[PDB]
Amino acid sequence: KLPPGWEKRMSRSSGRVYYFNHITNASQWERPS
Repeated sequence: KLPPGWEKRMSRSSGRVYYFNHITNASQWERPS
């Protein structure tokens, strides 16, 4: 379970997974917590 606001996404450029927070609009490569 991700913390509130976070989504797991996929990069259309590299095929890598990343994480996006739609509350803060932050994105990062590493899984949050």
